Amino acid sequence: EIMRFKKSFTCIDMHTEGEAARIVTSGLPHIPGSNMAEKKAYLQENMDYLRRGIMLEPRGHDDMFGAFLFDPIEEGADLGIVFMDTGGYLNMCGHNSIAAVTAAVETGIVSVPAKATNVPVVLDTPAGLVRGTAHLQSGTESEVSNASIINVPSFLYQQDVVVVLPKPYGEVRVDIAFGGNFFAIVPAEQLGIDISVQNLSRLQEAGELLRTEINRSVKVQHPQLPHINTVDCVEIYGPPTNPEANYKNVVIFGNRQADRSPCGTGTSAKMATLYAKGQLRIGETFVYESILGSLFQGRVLGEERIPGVKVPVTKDAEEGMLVVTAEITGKAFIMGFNTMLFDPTDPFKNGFTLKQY
Amino acid sequence: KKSFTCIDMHTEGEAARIVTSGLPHIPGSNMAEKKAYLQENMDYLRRGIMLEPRGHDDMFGAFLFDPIEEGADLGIVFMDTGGYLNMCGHNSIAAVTAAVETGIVSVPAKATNVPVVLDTPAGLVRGTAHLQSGTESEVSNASIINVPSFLYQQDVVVVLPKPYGEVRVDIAFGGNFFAIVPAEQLGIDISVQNLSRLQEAGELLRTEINRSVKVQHPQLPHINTVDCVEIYGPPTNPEANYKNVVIFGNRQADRSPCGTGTSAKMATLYAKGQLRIGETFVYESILGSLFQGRVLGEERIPGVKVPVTKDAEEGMLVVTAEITGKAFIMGFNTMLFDPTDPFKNGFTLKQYIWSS
Ligand SMILES: *[C@H](C(=O)O)[C@@H]1CCCC1=O
Ligand SMILES: *[C@H](C(=O)O)[C@@H]1CCCC1=O
Repeated sequence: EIMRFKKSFTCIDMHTEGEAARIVTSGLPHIPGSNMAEKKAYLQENMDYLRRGIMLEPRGHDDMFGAFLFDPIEEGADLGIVFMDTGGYLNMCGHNSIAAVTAAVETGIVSVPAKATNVPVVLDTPAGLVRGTAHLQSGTESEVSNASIINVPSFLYQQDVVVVLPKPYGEVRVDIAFGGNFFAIVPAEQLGIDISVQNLSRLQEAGELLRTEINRSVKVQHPQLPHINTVDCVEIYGPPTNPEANYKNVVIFGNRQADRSPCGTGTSAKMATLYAKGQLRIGETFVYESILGSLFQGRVLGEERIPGVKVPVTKDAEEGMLVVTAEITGKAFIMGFNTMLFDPTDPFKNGFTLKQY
Repeated sequence: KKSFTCIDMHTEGEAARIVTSGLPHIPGSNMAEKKAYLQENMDYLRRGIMLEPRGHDDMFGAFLFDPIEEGADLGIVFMDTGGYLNMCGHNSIAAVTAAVETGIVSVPAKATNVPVVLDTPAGLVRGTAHLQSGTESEVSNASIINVPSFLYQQDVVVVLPKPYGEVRVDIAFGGNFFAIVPAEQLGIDISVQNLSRLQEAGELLRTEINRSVKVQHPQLPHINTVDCVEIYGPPTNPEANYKNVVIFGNRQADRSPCGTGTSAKMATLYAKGQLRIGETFVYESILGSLFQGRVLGEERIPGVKVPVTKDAEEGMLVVTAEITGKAFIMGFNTMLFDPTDPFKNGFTLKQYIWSS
């Protein structure tokens, strides 16, 4: 029995509008690193089989997502966190950050002061500090109605980038923007495919293509964060189905996996792009719809121009790059408490996938 | 604010989410009625536990109940993402295993084998947990004696659209109905890379089959369609006799060798004199896992026949087949359902692919 639970992990399984967040709360040994990005590096280089065992079949599946919690390192942070999926490790994730804020408060990782209606929860992520706020349900001790995250600085990186793709797509114009991860943002109409669950496979294909061509043709580099230097996601957007939504989108990333949520980092990136182009005013509410009909809300809270520091879109005529502080709001639920087990003789203790390449 | 406890298992990669507590009270005077009740009035329980976000498109599981049938230790109803089912070889092995490892049935002092009898919608499934050398209750592997199995109809030729054309299958029962077909007949080599193609070929073949042949379980009217296609070929593992993948539901492949598929395969071979009683048959999966099997005996059912029963036989030939495999516990889970959670009953993004 003592030997059964050797190398086990404990998780709070959650979801944010259908998208998994497997939040691993214990089981890791000490992981060397002086910051969250280094701990993530250590995991990827030395312990990547853990991610595979926790994320993939049979304990997960090809669209599972999660995170390891750590003690916070940065000043003012409550919780350290490293995100993972079926392909690798993202520097940030909006839906998991929303889930983490929700879990922190619902399970007592962070104390709720008496008679409080909002509880802050600051996450120390590999992308930087993410300031969360849990909004409590009126008349409960610590039930969370929904959660806000103030993202790391977001920005438009390169505008009107043409990408050459095989038929039936061809030339597609995209923007490249940072919202925690680098996205390539492309309207669906430029792919010939409208956004629906029926067309998902065509979309997943279209966005694995587009993303490879991008990382071939276009070098990106976060100007304040050396370690962030590829386009991890493709955000395909179109007209809203929901009347409350400005737009619908699906984000394709990793092993051509599709995000079920409206995507928080993606929403930050979209809003930074709209804002840079004068199509969104500061404080205005922006609503993004998912493929499942769920909504995230967002607003741009502040702008800054960073002197002497430039990205491709920054004009010759301008001093510094424009960045924005974007808030994203959504709702997460606890769906289970799990103790995941790994028998040394389990031939699938490190998981498996039947997905091609 | 509902709450279920589960022992999450897998049998050589194939899920078995065994629900041990928290289910509502479900009527029925036998296990088939209990399953009928579940499917007509409580399908939301299955959907919540099997589908995303708590499960996924290839999740599989079972609800434990008090046994009803005399001699049984556990009542059980199986299910997957497509519906509730009557029998499941891999989940039976997992259930036997969990039953002994978590102390649902007793271990006699100094025993090396523990019987666990399951009361399923398809009848009694007599299982045995084989214990590891000197442990309180660590399970080495488990055997199940399937419900009676048989060849049903033989060398059925099937004209499929190209590139397939002519393919010959046998049809057999192992707790579920199967169409057994050589991979070679389809022109596809069995591998992970070819899974998509094998899943299509399974659908196409299955369709033409149910179109061109009606089938009937001559002891129960209702069980009357071929849902599963067992595609087999040369083994990769030298211990194995053959390799196979079972295609079922909606372009779903079984990750395990498939217990009921294995029983059906053995009934087939036996009827063709290709397998002896007591001989050990080893069947490999697409992931390289093995189940072992042995025909324990045969029987004739006087009066009763099926298309293969030759004129003069008086009764169809059935066999009793035993299947053995290993299941692992991969989690102790407590599944939660907020009444305000819009996905409390889960969702799937998987489409039925259809033309016109
Ligand atoms: C969505 C999000 O940030 O919520 C992103 C797209 C893929 C996973 C993500 O981090
Ligand atoms: C395999 C088995 O009996 O283990 C069956 C084929 C389809 C689903 C099953 O359970």
